[PDB]
Amino acid sequence: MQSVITDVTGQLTAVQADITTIGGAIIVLAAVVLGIRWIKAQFF
Amino acid sequence: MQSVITDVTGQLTAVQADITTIGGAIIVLAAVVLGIRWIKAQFF
Amino acid sequence: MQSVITDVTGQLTAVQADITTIGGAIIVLAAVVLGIRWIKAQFF
Amino acid sequence: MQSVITDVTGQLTAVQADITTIGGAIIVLAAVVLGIRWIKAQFF
Amino acid sequence: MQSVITDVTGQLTAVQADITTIGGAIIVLAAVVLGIRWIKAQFF
Amino acid sequence: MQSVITDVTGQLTAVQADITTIGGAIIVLAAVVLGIRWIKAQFF
Amino acid sequence: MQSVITDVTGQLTAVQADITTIGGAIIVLAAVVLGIRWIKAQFF
Amino acid sequence: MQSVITDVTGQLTAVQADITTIGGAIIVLAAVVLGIRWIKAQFF
Amino acid sequence: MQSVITDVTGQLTAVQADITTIGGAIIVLAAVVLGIRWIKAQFF
Amino acid sequence: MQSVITDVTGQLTAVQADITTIGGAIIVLAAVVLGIRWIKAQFF
Amino acid sequence: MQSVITDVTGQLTAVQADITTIGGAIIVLAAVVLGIRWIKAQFF
Amino acid sequence: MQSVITDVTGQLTAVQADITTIGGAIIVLAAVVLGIRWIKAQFF
Amino acid sequence: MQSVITDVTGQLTAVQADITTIGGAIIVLAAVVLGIRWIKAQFF
Amino acid sequence: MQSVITDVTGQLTAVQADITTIGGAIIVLAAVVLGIRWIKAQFF
Amino acid sequence: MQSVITDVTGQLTAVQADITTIGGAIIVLAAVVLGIRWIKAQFF
Amino acid sequence: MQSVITDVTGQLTAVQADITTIGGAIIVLAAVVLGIRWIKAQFF
Amino acid sequence: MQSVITDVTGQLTAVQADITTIGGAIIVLAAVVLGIRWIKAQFF
Amino acid sequence: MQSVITDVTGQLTAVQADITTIGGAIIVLAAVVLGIRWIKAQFF
Amino acid sequence: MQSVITDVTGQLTAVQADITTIGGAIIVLAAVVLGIRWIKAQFF
Amino acid sequence: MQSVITDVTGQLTAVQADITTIGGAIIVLAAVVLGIRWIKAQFF
Amino acid sequence: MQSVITDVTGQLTAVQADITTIGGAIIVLAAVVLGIRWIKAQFF
Amino acid sequence: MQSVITDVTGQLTAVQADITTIGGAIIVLAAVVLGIRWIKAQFF
Amino acid sequence: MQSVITDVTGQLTAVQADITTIGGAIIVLAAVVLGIRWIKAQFF
Amino acid sequence: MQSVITDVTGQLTAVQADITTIGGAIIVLAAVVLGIRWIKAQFF
Amino acid sequence: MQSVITDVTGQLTAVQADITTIGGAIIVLAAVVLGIRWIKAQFF
Amino acid sequence: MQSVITDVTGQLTAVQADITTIGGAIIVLAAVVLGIRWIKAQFF
Amino acid sequence: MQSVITDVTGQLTAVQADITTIGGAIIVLAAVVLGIRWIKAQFF
Amino acid sequence: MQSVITDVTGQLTAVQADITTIGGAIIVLAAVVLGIRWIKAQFF
Amino acid sequence: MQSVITDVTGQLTAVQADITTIGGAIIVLAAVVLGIRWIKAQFF
Amino acid sequence: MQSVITDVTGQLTAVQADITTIGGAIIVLAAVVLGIRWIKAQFF
Amino acid sequence: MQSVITDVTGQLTAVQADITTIGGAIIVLAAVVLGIRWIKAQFF
Amino acid sequence: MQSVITDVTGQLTAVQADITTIGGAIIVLAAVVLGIRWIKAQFF
Amino acid sequence: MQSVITDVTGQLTAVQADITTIGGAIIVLAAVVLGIRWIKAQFF
Amino acid sequence: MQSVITDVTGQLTAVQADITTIGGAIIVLAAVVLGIRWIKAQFF
Amino acid sequence: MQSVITDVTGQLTAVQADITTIGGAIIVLAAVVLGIRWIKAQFF
Repeated sequence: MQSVITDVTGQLTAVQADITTIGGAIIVLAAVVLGIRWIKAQFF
Repeated sequence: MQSVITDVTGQLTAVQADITTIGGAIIVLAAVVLGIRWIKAQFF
Repeated sequence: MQSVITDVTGQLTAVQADITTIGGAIIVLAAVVLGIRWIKAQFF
Repeated sequence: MQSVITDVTGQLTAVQADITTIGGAIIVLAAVVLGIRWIKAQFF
Repeated sequence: MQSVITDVTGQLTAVQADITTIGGAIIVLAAVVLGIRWIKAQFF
Repeated sequence: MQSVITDVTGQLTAVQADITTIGGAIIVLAAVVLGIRWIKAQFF
Repeated sequence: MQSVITDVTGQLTAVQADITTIGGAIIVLAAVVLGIRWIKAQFF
Repeated sequence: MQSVITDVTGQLTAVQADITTIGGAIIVLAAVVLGIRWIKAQFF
Repeated sequence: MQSVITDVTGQLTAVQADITTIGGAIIVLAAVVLGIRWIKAQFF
Repeated sequence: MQSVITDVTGQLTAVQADITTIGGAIIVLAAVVLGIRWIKAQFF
Repeated sequence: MQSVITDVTGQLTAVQADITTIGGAIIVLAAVVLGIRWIKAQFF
Repeated sequence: MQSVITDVTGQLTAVQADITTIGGAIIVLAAVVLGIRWIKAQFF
Repeated sequence: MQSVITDVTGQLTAVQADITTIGGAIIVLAAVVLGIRWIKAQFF
Repeated sequence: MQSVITDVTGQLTAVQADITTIGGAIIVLAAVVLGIRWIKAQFF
Repeated sequence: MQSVITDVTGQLTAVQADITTIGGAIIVLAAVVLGIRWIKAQFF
Repeated sequence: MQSVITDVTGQLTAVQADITTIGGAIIVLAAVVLGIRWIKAQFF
Repeated sequence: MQSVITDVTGQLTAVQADITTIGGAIIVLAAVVLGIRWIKAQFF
Repeated sequence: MQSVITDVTGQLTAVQADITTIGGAIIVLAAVVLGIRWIKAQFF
Repeated sequence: MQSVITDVTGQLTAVQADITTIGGAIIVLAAVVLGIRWIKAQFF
Repeated sequence: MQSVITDVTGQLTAVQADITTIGGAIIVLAAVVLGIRWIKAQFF
Repeated sequence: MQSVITDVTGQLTAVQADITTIGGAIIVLAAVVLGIRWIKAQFF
Repeated sequence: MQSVITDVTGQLTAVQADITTIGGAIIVLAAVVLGIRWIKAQFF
Repeated sequence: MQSVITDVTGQLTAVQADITTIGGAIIVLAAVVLGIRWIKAQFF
Repeated sequence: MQSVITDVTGQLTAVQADITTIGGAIIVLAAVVLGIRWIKAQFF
Repeated sequence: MQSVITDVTGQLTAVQADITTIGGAIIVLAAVVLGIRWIKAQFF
Repeated sequence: MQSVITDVTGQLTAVQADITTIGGAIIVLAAVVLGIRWIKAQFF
Repeated sequence: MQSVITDVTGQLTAVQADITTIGGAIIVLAAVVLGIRWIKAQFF
Repeated sequence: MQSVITDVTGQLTAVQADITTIGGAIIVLAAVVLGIRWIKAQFF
Repeated sequence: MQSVITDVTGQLTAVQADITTIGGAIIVLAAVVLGIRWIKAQFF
Repeated sequence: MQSVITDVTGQLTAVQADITTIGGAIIVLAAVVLGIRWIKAQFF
Repeated sequence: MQSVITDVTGQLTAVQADITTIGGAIIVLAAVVLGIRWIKAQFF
Repeated sequence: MQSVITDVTGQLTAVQADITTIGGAIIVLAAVVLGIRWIKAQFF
Repeated sequence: MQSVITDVTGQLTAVQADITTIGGAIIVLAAVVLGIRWIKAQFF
Repeated sequence: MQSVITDVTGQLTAVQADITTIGGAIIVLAAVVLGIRWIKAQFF
Repeated sequence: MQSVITDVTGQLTAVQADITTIGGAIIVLAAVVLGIRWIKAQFF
């Protein structure tokens, strides 16, 4: 029934935010991996 | 009888929408898994 | 008698249409299960 | 659920500091590789 | 965790001293390359 | 006599409706067994 | 008689709700199996 | 009866918590697999 | 039951320590790969 | 279990010594590459 | 194992001699480049 | 007589409770078969 | 009679414990299949 | 009966040791795959 | 049974030697790749 | 089995000779690059 | 196989001649750069 | 008479032991089917 | 009678050995599937 | 009977040789994939 | 049967030649990449 | 089959000519870089 | 294909003219650096 | 009479051999289904 | 009777050949799937 | 019967050609991926 | 059938042209990267 | 399809202009590096 | 896109002015090095 | 009588052909299910 | 009767075409999955 | 019936366009990943 | 359906802008890496 | 989403300032390398 | 972050003083080279 659909959706969206919130958090690390590494280069 | 057929159909279609509505919801997550991950790459 | 045969047939065919009409309806769901799922893949 | 997201975040940030703290430490070496090497040049 | 960071640091600093200690040692050679060479000049 | 026949019929038909009315009711359960189960799959 | 039919129905519907109510409950587990598992992936 | 439904539910929810509680526990390992591995990279 | 959850957890945490203890051990090698290699550079 | 951890460690350390012992050996070559090359310079 | 280390060493040293033996050979050329060139100067 | 009917009923109902009481008891096993088995999966 | 019910129950519960006790025992194997396998990965 | 449970357990544990004993044995290979491979790298 | 374990082990160890014996053989090539290549450098 | 090991070795050694035989051949070119180039210098 | 070695050699030598043949050709230019330049000097 | 009952019982119990004794015997095979099969998996 | 039980057992055990003897035989193949396959990897 | 076991074995071993004989054959290809590829590298 | 083995071999060898024949062909390109590139160098 | 080999070769050679034809073309530029640059020198 | 070669050539030549046209232009400057400088000399 | 028993037995055994003789014959097919299928795997 | 057995066998063997003859045919495809695919790799 | 075998074969071979014909077609793309890519390199 | 093969081919070729047409387009960029860069050099 | 090719081209060309437009811009700097530097020389 | 080009240019020009502005500044020093030095000459 | 036997046979054989004729027809579908599916794989 | 056979066939073939017609349609998607994906690669 | 085939096709084609339309969209990102990255290079 | 396509596109484009917006931001750093570095050169 | 873009930018700019601030700092050293060195010249 | 910049600066300045302090020290030597040399002149 519709029950299944609108309700499988209510979650499918709700979980997105979770996924994306976790991705951002990880990226700040990439951003910092380039912090620690652009610097080494500058010397050599 | 026809009773069985047209009526087994009335549902078979009605349930599709449910299935598909749930699929879309999940895909937005895939779309976001590529949000969190294309970004990491950019650093390295 | 023939009564039995031609008349058991009149139904055997009439019920087919019902069976098949119900099968089509279900397949549109399979078709949609591949809608929701080919998409996830594309990300990863 | 949100459980997943805010909690995957609580770590994603917490780990950044670790990454960056390790990068700084390494850079002080680059800074010193230029200590030992600018000096050789001065002679020749 | 912090475990990673403060501990990746404990080394990053500890290794600096090594790098720099090795650089000084090499420079004393540059200093001596200018010993052997300023002298030749003086003749000509 | 005919008494027996037309009258055994008056029931044979009358009872059909009962049988079929009970079958439909049960099928809505099958329809729901596929509600609860197509969903689990989607996760894994 | 009709007795049989309308009354076999009164149950056939009443039991549906039970079946479906049990299915939903189980699905929330699938939904959580994808909670615990999408997360592992993110690391590797 | 309703007996079946509300009672199949009382469990379906109760078991979720179990599933999810087990998932979290496992993820902390993923989180640590990225502890042990981001570090190796930093050297090379 | 809860039995499953709190008990699947008692392990999920207990195994983390194992994973992480093994990661640290490996990293000390990375740390040493940079020992053997920063040195070669210094010559050339 | 702990079995995994303390025992994955017993090796992680044991292998370090191997790695480092091999690095030293190679460096003595760098040290000699600067033997053969500082000399050529002196002429020109 | 130790196997790796003491054995990676047995070579690291053995190859040094090769490197250095080749360097000496080349230097005798530098020594001779200064043979052919100090002489030209003397005229002018 | 009515004797037969109301009295065949007094039992037909009384025995239901027995049947159903036995069914519940068995289901708690199914519920536990999913306890022991969802867990294995989680590893692999 | 009730005899049947309360007594079919006395077993239905008694057997649960058996089922579940056997499930736990098996899971400790899954837990160990992940012991032997997370380790291989770490190398490659 | 309990017979089933305590006795299905007596094995479930007894077999664990077997599984784990086999896992350790395999891991020593992973440990050696990293023996043969870290070495190649060192050259290039 | 123990049969499985001690016997899965008898092989797990026996195969290690094979793996490692093959790794050594390959490394002698790395060792030689550095033979052919350190030499080219010396010219330029 | 041993089959794997002694036989993976029979090749690992056999291929070395090939690698090294190819390296020597290339080096004679380096040796000649210094033939063509030390000469130009002599003029200027 | 030997195939690789003796055949990588057949080229390594064949290409030498090419390299050296090209070097000689260039040197005749150095020889001429000293033709055009020793002459200017003679005037001043 | 009671003759029938207590005596039909004296057997009903006596035969149980037989049934159960035969079941255990068979299960040891299941236990061994998992011996021969968990092992194959480990390879692949 | 007991006849049934002790005698259904005499076989249930006797057949185990057969099952297990066949499992071992098959596993030696798994063991060899990992012979032929770990090797390919080593190249690439 | 034993018939089953010793005879399921007579094959389980006989088939091993087949499996392994096929694996060796394939590996000689890996060995050659490293023939064609180590060579390209040498140029660049 | 042996059928499988000797016949899986008849191919495993037959395909080697193909692989290797293709590798040689590619290498002649590497050999030529060093033709076009050693030359540029000579100018600068 | 041979199909693969002789045919992978038919290309491997055919592509060489392309590679080499492109290299020559580029070298004429090196040859000209030494045209434009030997000249500047002559002045100073 | 030939496509690659004759077409990589069509450019390799076309670009030469560019390189050489730029070299000539620069040389006229060298020619003029000797204009401005031979003159100063004449005084002193 | 005994007539019935010993004579119903004379057959019960005589027919076993038939059953078992037919089972063996079929199994050789299973054995061959694993012939045709282990092979496909090896490719992929 | 024996009739059943020796005659159920006459087929059980006769059908094997069919099964196996069909398996070989399919494998030649696997063998070719590795024809078309090892080749792609070689490029990249 | 033989019917099954020789006829399952008539196809197993017939389909090979199809598989292989499709593989060749794809490889010409790999061959071209190396067309477009070896070229970029040449510049840098 | 042949259907599969000749038709999988009709595409395999048709797609090549696409791949190659895209490669050429990209190379013109490499060709231009050497436009912008050979020029900088000329100054210094 | 062609779709891919002509359209991957429409960009490959369009991006060239971008690359080249950026190169010119940079070269004007080289041209100016020779502005600031030819001048210093003139003094000394 | 054009975006890249016109915008990489907007900078390439903007940076020129910087380069040249810095060159002029330095030259005034050359101009002054000839101030301090033409004067010494005049005495001697 | 024999009447029964030879005549029950005349059919038992006659019907076989029917069964088998229907089986072949179905298999051509399996053969085609592998047509449509081996193809998808080739892409991914 | 034959009725069954030739008529079960008339369908078995008729349905093939359907199966295969559906397979082709799906494959064009695989063909396009490789359209969208070979392209991404080209960039990176 | 044909019903199945022509109708499974009507979709198989209709879905292609969807797949391909999604692929193009993604590629424009690859095209832009090379926008952001060719640029960084130009500096260094 | 079209649903999938036009909607997978609506994102594929929307995400481009994101990718490109992030690339520009990074390039301004390259542009600045050449700020800090062209300057050092000017001294030496 | 835009989320990704404007936010990847907010950093890309923020990090520039860091890069450039570090470059200036280094240049003041170049400026001083010309302090210590123009002076030596003045003597000789 | 700013962290990087202000902190890369804190050093860039701190190191200047070092560079300059070393330059002064060297210049006092130039100053003395003119001490020892103006004197010789005075005689001749």
